[PDB]
Amino acid sequence: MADYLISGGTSYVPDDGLTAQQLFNCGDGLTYNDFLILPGYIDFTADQVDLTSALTKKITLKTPLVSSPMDTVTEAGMAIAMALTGGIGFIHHNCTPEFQANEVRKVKKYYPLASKDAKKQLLCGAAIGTHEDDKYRLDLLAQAGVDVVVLDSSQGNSIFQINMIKYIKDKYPNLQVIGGNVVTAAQAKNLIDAGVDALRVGMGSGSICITQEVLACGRPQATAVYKVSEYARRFGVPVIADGGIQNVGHIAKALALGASTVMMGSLLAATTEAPGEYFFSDGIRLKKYRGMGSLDAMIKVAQGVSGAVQDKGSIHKFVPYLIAGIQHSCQDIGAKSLTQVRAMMYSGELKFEKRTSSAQVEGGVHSLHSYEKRLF
Amino acid sequence: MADYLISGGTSYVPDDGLTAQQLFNCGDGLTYNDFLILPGYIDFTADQVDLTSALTKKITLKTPLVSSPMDTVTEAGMAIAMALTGGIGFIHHNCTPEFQANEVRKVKKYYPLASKDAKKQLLCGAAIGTHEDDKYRLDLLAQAGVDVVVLDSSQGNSIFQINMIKYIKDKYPNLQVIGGNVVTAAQAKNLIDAGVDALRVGMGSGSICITQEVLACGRPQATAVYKVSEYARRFGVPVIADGGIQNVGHIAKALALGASTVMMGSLLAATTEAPGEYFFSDGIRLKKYRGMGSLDAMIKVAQGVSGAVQDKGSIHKFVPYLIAGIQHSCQDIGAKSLTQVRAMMYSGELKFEKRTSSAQVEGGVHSLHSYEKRLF
Amino acid sequence: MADYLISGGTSYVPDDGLTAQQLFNCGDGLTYNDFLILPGYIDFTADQVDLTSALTKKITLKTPLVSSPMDTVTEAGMAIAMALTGGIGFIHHNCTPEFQANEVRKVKKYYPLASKDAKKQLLCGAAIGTHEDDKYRLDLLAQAGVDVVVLDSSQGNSIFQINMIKYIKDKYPNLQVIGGNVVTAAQAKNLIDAGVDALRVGMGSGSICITQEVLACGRPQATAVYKVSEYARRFGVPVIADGGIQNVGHIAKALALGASTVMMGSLLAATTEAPGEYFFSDGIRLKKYRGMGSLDAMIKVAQGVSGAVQDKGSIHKFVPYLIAGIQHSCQDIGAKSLTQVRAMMYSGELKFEKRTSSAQVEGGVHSLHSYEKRLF
Amino acid sequence: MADYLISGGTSYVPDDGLTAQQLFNCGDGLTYNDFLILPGYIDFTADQVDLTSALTKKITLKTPLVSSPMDTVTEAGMAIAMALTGGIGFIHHNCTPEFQANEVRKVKKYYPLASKDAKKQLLCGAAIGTHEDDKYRLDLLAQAGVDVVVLDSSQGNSIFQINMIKYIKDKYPNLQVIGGNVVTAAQAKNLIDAGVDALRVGMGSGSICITQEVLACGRPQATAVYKVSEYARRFGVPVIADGGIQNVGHIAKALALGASTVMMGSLLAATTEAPGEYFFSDGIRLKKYRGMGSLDAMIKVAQGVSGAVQDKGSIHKFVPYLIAGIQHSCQDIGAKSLTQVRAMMYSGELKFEKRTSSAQVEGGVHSLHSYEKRLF
Amino acid sequence: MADYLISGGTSYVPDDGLTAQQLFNCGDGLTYNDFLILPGYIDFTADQVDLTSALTKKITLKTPLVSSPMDTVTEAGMAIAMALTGGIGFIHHNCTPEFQANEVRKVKKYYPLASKDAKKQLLCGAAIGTHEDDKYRLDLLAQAGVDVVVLDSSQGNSIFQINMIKYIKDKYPNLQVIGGNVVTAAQAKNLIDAGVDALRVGMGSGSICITQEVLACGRPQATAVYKVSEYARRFGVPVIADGGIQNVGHIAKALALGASTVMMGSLLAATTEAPGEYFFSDGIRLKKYRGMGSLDAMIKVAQGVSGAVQDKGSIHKFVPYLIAGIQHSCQDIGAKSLTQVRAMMYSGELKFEKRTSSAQVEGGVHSLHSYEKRLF
Ligand SMILES: O=c1[nH]cnc2c1ncn2[C@@H]1O[C@H](COP(=O)(O)O)[C@@H](O)[C@H]1O
Ligand SMILES: O=c1[nH]cnc2c1ncn2[C@@H]1O[C@H](COP(=O)(O)O)[C@@H](O)[C@H]1O
Ligand SMILES: O=c1[nH]cnc2c1ncn2[C@@H]1O[C@H](COP(=O)(O)O)[C@@H](O)[C@H]1O
Ligand SMILES: O=c1[nH]cnc2c1ncn2[C@@H]1O[C@H](COP(=O)(O)O)[C@@H](O)[C@H]1O
Ligand SMILES: O=c1[nH]cnc2c1ncn2[C@@H]1O[C@H](COP(=O)(O)O)[C@@H](O)[C@H]1O
Repeated sequence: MADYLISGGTSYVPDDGLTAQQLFNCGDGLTYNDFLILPGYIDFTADQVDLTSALTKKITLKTPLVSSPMDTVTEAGMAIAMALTGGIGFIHHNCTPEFQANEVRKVKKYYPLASKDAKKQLLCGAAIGTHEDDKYRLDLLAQAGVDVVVLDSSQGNSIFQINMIKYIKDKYPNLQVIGGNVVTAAQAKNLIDAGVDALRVGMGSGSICITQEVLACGRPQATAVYKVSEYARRFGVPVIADGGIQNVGHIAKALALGASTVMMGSLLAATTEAPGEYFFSDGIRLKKYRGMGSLDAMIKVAQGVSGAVQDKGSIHKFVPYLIAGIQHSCQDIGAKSLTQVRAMMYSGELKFEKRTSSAQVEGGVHSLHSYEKRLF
Repeated sequence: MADYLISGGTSYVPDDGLTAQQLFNCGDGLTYNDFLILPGYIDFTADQVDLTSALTKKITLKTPLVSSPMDTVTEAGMAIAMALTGGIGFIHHNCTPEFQANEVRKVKKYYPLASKDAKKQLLCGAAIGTHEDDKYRLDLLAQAGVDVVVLDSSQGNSIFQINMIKYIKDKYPNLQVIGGNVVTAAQAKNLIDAGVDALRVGMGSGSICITQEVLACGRPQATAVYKVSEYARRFGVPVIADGGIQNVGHIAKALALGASTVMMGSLLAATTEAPGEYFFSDGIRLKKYRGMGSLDAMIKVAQGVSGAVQDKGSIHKFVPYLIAGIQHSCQDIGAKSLTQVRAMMYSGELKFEKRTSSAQVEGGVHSLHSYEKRLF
Repeated sequence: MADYLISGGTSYVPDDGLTAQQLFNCGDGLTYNDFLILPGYIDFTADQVDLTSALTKKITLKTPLVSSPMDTVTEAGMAIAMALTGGIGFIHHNCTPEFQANEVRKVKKYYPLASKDAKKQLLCGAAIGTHEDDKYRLDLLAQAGVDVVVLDSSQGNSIFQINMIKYIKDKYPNLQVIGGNVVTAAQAKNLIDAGVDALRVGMGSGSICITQEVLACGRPQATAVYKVSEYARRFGVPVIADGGIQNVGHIAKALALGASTVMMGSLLAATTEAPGEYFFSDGIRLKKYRGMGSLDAMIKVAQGVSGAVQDKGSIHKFVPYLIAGIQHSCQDIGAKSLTQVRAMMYSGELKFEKRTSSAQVEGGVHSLHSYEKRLF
Repeated sequence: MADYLISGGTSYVPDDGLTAQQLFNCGDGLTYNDFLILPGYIDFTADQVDLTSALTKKITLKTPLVSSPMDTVTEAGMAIAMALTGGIGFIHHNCTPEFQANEVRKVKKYYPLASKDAKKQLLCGAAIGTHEDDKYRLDLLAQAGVDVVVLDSSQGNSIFQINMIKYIKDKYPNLQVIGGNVVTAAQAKNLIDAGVDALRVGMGSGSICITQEVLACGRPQATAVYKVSEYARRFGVPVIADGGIQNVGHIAKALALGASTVMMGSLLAATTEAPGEYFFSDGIRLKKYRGMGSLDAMIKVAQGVSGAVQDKGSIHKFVPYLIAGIQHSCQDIGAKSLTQVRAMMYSGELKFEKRTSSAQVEGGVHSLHSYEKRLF
Repeated sequence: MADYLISGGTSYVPDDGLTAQQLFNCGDGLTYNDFLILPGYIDFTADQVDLTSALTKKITLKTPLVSSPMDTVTEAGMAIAMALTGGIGFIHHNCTPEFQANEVRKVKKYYPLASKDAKKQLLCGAAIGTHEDDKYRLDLLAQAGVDVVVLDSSQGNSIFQINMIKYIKDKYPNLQVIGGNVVTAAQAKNLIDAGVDALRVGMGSGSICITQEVLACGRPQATAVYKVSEYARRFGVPVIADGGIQNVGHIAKALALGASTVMMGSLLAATTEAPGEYFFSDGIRLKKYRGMGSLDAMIKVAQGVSGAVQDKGSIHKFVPYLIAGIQHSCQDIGAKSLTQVRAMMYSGELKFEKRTSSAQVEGGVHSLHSYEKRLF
């Protein structure tokens, strides 16, 4: 009868809010702090939220948390410790190729959901450049048995990177490539048609990044993630959001805008497994953290600063906190998996809301004298 | 003749400003500080402004000021002292059920407009969770004679809370329930159809709240109050605005956007009747005030911080100041009652105006070296 | 309790449609056939709809139907017969002043609601031009005892008509003037500030009018009526909609857009009381009907054509049909009086809807071979 | 005091309507029948409206009415009779060059405002093509003493016409050229920079024109006149509106949109001075009138039809009717000259209003059985 | 076949972002920090980016970096040192005319791309006012052999500056003039029609400028550069962006919005070649830098402040850093020259994106305790 025959059994669900297509096609460029996700319906607890995410077209991870190929973020210690907690690590290329191959064979010769391949060894990634001298680095890393390579450049739509991708896709046919950095859909077109397996989205949004203030180029991070994800889902290519991630909420928004995995350099810096040693400044324990374009890491123009960030403990205590935060955020969204989050987003069911500056002020902590924030 | 026959006796009234439907349907999310109310016509003094507001569908209060169920806001002292000044108090559930039932029978076994029931006892409320173990807490509070229960959760549209509401509405048919927290109209649909008697509007806008910065979810408070109030007036269900209230102007804007009562945790914290004891920090007398999701009040994710706020004296001196502020704001609006304020708002007679950031700068205090603000 | 305290007793009333301010401020120029009125609530029968309308600032009629000062519409027969049925008649000036004064004293020396003055004589109007020779015509009509004069010109915002209005308002202080024709608000400003008592709205919308196709000037009739009525209600000045009226629905739309009375030349032509004699053409009984600017009624440029329209019987059988049609249209609107219609329109309660061309096709008669329409 | 010191003496003038910049920048393409001019203030009679208009940058006419270079519109009879009534005539080029030079010396060897040069001879124009064989025609017309040449082509932005303009502007330095046809501003840029003295606006809007229905190109006439006039006033170049003119109102709208003179082929066809002879069809006296692109006037593609139009008498009786119509339309606009009309239009003082289809129906003649229209 | 015949060989290029016409015609006024440039395709290294830019209509520079005529920015040391690195220097007029002529002959009597004239001497510029006493200064500078003069005023659209330009363009026919300051297109019209050779864009955007906070006039800098450049390219007149430049990214955005050269006062102040001497304040080596309207540099109203800025070393080490930054920014844009940057911008190929305030926060450095930024 008429309880089913009118609308086909689906309930009313009063329309309130904006979809992702109605929000990011206004022409205005939004970052992570400029919007928020409207909540929905819960019929499940937070611990049964599946976090299975695809790194590349054939590599599948158990947590959507990858780590950045920087000289003060990841080496083989972080490549082990991110893999054991579900993610993957990318070992930087600010070193000799023998050293980087040593780090890749150090992680490869090494926990319930530990992201391991068919030979029961830990997954690893490594960064290479697009210069002709890096083909020897690629050969020496592929002899070490690297599973995925990322082509590290701040501007990914070059002829050099397209020729390097077409070199890898026939010299090493079982090796996965990650192209980047891209922020528009035309760059995603030029790299997907070259045969890339994943994209790396974000230019000018890093915490150690002065590309927008020296080279005047890039775009805001949330709009970048949405515009490259909406193009890259046409061909079945995952993207990787790097830059702009400051907390768990930015990770949840990046995963809800279409990014399959999230790359973190500063939120994972000054951890126990990050390379370097601790020191003190104004009575605060903190580890050094510099960008790859900074002149302390290289006429040379600097695209990075050389700073420091406070200690965050160990990473087997920090990554499960990020896991539980993403699970509680997917509970408040109302979806049992990240695939369901993105499926609700592209179908128009998952809705958003733009946020002004004084509504960003109330979104944090206000109206207090002094607070003692303990995340975990 | 033509002085009456043209427009039916109603005057010209030049159209200037935006109605609430024209302001909160622009897609952009506004908070309390992003707009202001345009004034009207006065033919009445401020002392004859009636402040009668409905808490639930059958509980009627004399002042639109309810107090928050937090462990550093309300216990039976605040539940007495908010009831005697016209409002009501909600006793927190961060304790054993025998302790909470003791506080409810302490306020129940206890001034011209003192909000009292048919047995001339003081009105009281109590918070319960939605877990199965809280049915025993509900039974032990209903034996103490609680008049209204609020189902305390940061996300109110769950199957657990709907089953708890359908459990209360047939086991205790004369007990009023308050569902929350809701921010959209679909959640108000799922809770009103479950049989709720009032709603509790606001997610991510508290002063001790980091839900938007960890779980990436919620919406700005003023848009939330308007969108849930405009849906909940279709069924005769009052809503309760909590979060974001910093002063008397936010209370007046929340009551003008459709909220029947306003819930305050931080503006009533560090009062004399609030639980805890005073201490000093940098020569400032202040009382501790933490959120319910903070790890000092509970892998566990934290949705709250643990801070402190300065002393505000007693509450029989502070709530009449809020009463006089709401009355003077309803005088400048031009309405003799809050029902007339909301009736002017939904009819399009009461008009609003959006406010930029530098017009928020001029709205406060500027152009001075140092000022000594004394509210009361 | 909460059934009254939320919205002040006023019901929900789901918002659907456009107000008159939202419809006629789109920039596009609408006529009578380009929109329609959305219906409302009925708690009254059609026979108790009061049709009291103000002609000028001191003349009050019982029906909102005045008749046009044309040489084939009104003489003293129509000035009697429109007055006896509630309206008023305006006697044309296409004659010698002694003849027009004879017609005014013929109607003045002449039924339940018969529109009569303090001396129990029938109300009458007369048209004069703005030339200096028409002051003698004005004196000879005011000796006959005319109650209201209309200053007949297709363009009312001239220095000649303003000087004539300032001549009448001090030589004849108890004589009501009607200025016109006006279509914009600036012309209404220049004539109301001159001291006019009513306006006459419409330029280029008559059925015998080629002003828009020769002099390229005017505006559509419904937008003209709304824009002059919304300005003229600021000063308590009624307006008169002439031109474009083809049926009862155009009269109802003109009265709902702010016009106090409606002037009809072609819908009242070829009546029994209209001057002239009948003849036949293709076996159809029809009376001649020409405009005042036509060269058969006057290098001279023609602003009118000289046509003919079919017989409509007597006018004591035709005006009560218009009365019953306006009453049934005010019943479907939901207002017991025209003052209530305009009060609902300016308050935003009475709503409109724009209508496309194929929705104008379905609004009439379609899908039939041949029909026999009998209005009365 | 404050009657002058507030607004500088200028009155209020309530803003109502759209300017020409707000009307023709909506993206939608409007013709003459899609809009109308809003009236203003009169302090002058119609007979003192000055109609002085500039044909080219140095030729000044007394009436803004030029006549079209077509083989059934103008020869030396029309070139005499349009010049004597204030305008100018353009003699067609559908003939041998000796014949066209004979017609130019026939008009040159020939009344209060008769448009005559320094030698007291009548002004004349002649059309030439852009082919290389037409340089001999240009030489044979300049020996006859032609005052202005129009370069007749349906598409004026060619390299052929630009080379012909640069040929005339140095071989004949005192000869005025008129380029066309142009409809966009880029074509006006390419022809004004070539050194043209006037433009000829309109492509696809003639009554005998099927360019839009065969070659799919052009634009609506009113938008074309506005967009080329607003560009050509930057350099002091008049434009000439041809095509789409059906009555006096289209001439008044074309002069109010920025055109200095108006070119008419069909409204001046079947006059006594037009070439050809009369005949009868269905008892109607009418003269043949074909376009220049029609195959009866020439694989050849046809851009014209070969029709006929009814007799309009003599042209010394018809052009003063157009003069009086333009003067009465400039009276209802409120400007004493065409320069004042265009100055009010570009300043935003003269306002317009868009017109729907059913408001085009009421703008003509409706609601009649049959009418006898006599224009003059 | 169909790989070429569909779209003419040009690739798909998915449309994403806003053009400069779609960004700066929204009505809202944008500065340099309110937008950013979307990147494109690279097929070239950064060192082969040509930086040839036109100062005036006949002076051509090798780097788009000119220096400001201020008393603490440029004298003959800076006029030498900016010319040797490719740019040009403008010597201030806050001195006697003999002193300024001495500085011009000091630079004129003085490295691979060194911007030198036909006599192999260094290019130089000098500022003059618009007063009548400055004609003697102009004569004494033209005897020294100045190549270009800038008419220094904060408001360039005066009768004084137009008469001075018409004085220079006939007394000194081979001398190039630069008019300014202009921000709108009407001022560019009044100065280009006076015969100016270059424009100087910017009013109220200097770092030492309080014109917008005292005289309430000007416009934001990026919108000013775009609106004057889009008008001045119609006549082949370069413009000069001064004010608002803080880093290399502002120079790249100014060159991408249509400015041919960029003028810098504060970014070149406290260099070794800037006039003045160093001192210390709070242990920081810094040189004094005041505006020309400041009362320390002159009832007189002040349009400037008198501050100081930190040391930047030498300018043969600083200008090649700006060169390499502009080259890397033109690499990320995807154009091999500044002419190609502006050609991609006006064709709609080069696209932009608006940037919010919290996306300006992420564009710089965030999420760090303290950083050590080393640009070069
Ligand atoms: O030196 C640099 N200049 C510009 N971007 C960088 C640099 N170093 C790292 N990045 C990017 O910034 C990301 C990490 O930044 P985060 O947001 O602070 O974690 C990395 O994934 C890179 O994509
Ligand atoms: O720990 C928490 N996490 C998130 N929201 C909270 C928490 N504790 C209290 N709240 C909410 O914040 C309100 C009071 O916040 P206030 O605006 O600072 O008064 C309460 O009514 C609750 O709805
Ligand atoms: O000759 C004319 N030219 C232009 N308008 C006219 C003329 N004669 C009458 N009118 C107007 O047209 C109205 C009647 O036209 P109707 O709409 O056909 O009834 C009169 O009230 C006048 O305002
Ligand atoms: O054969 C033709 N094909 C297309 N346009 C024509 C042709 N002949 C004349 N025209 C144009 O149409 C105008 C006259 O058309 P009218 O509007 O009917 O007067 C002339 O001024 C020409 O610009
Ligand atoms: O005193 C002043 N008042 C207003 N503008 C000034 C003044 N002095 C210099 N300027 C302008 O500011 C520019 C340099 O400012 P900067 O952006 O701080 O480099 C110069 O090119 C001038 O156009």
